[PDB]
Formats: sequence, structure tokens, C-alpha cells
Amino acid sequence: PQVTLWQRPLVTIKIGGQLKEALLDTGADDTVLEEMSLPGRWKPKMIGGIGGFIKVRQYDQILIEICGHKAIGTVLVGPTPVNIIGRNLLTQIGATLNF
Amino acid sequence: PQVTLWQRPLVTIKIGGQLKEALLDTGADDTVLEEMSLPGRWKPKMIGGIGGFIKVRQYDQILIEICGHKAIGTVLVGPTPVNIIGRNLLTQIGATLNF
Ligand SMILES: N#CN=C1N(Cc2ccc(CO)cc2)[C@H](Cc2ccccc2)[C@H](O)[C@@H](O)[C@@H](Cc2ccccc2)N1Cc1ccc(CO)cc1
Repeated sequence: PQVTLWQRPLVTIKIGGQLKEALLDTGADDTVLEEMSLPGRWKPKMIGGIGGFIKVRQYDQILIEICGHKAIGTVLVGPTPVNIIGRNLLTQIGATLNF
Repeated sequence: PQVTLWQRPLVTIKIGGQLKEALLDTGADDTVLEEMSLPGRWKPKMIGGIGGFIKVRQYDQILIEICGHKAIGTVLVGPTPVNIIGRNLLTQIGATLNF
């Protein structure tokens, strides 16, 4: 799907048996999800934001289905106001920016 | 051009007779630049974020040259660890996300 940017690019994702809506964010290095329940297995970390620093938990090897595609990797889970799919997963989904 | 996402989608921008580098960011509604010498007047504003809040100066009808493309719009100036090109401009240079 070619996604024009007049509207926020939102996609449906499935994680840990749950359905969410997430943002395709080319500016994000990692993926960060709003507080959710996960089986695991997790490490802490604080990240960079605008503005401020947020402590997040690091879950690696998480299966994510994004718009239909299966992808595995590390997702941070923190106090985000929105679900963000950063480059770590975008690359697996074979996503691209065109202009 | 076509950009893959293995690395940060950084582009060269000319703004106010100054050359900078910015991050194409599909997840940013607006464009937010680090602090710089911008002529003209601006209105105060506050953008939301992750674990914080940055008060920025809103400037409008500002000429921005992204890659070779020229665009005019609202640019937010403020304290950001990165220069971000948001959808308000992305839309103007015709960028599409594809996956
Ligand atoms: N804040 C923040 N946080 C943000 N912003 C700014 C941002 C936010 C909002 C606007 C306009 O309202 C403009 C810019 C938006 C996130 C977002 C989007 C909408 C609403 C809330 C949060 C962007 O979509 C998102 O790509 C980045 C932008 C950014 C990148 C690098 C350094 C600093 C910032 N980010 C922090 C971030 C970094 C790293 C990871 C993973 O490694 C996830 C998230």
C-alpha cells in the first residue's frame, strides 16, 4: 500500500494476541508501544524524546503482525501517547520513503 | 528519490539562507527545527511529546527548500535534539510511504 501523508499513517497491528493501531514513523529508530501486557522477560531503558526522557521496558524477540506482515524484534513499552513503529520494524516490513 | 530505512532518512534543507540537515518524519504532524536565527515574527506555542513538553515559536509562510523542492509553511522553532520535517511539509514535496 502506497500511503500518502495527508492523514497520519496508521496501521493495524497485532501483538501478544492484542489488536492495536500504530503509527508508521520513519523518524523513530525503535518501536515504542503504549503500556501493554506482555509475557516476558524485559530490560529497562530510558530514551530520548521531545521533550524529555521516558523509562521504557525492553522486550526482544517480539512477534508483530503489521498490516498483514509478520516481523520479530525489539519493542519498548512505555508511557507513550501513541503507538510508534520505528525503523527497526519498518526495514523488515520492506517499507520505503518516496519523494 | 527512494529511501530505504536501514539508516536515518536525513536530508539537506536550506532555510533562511542557512543549510541544515533534517529528519523526514512520517510520524510528525508538524515541522520542528532546533533553535536558529529566523527573521520575522512568531507566535508562542506548545507541542506535546513523550514524557514532556517543549514551548516553541511558531513561524508561518516560511520558505523551505528540501532536497531541490521548495515548500512554504509553518515551521516551529524550538529546543529539539533534531530538526524534523513533518507531514505538513512532506505533503508538499509529495512524499509517499510505501510498504
Ligand atoms: N515528542 C516526542 N517524541 C517524538 N516525536 C516528536 C514530535 C512529536 C509531536 C509533534 C507535533 O505534535 C512533533 C514532533 C514524535 C513522536 C510522537 C508523534 C506524535 C505525537 C506524540 C509523539 C515523532 O513521531 C517520533 O518519530 C520521534 C521524533 C524524535 C526523534 C529523535 C529525537 C527526538 C525526537 N519522537 C521521539 C522518539 C524517538 C525514538 C523512538 C524510538 O527509538 C521513538 C520516539
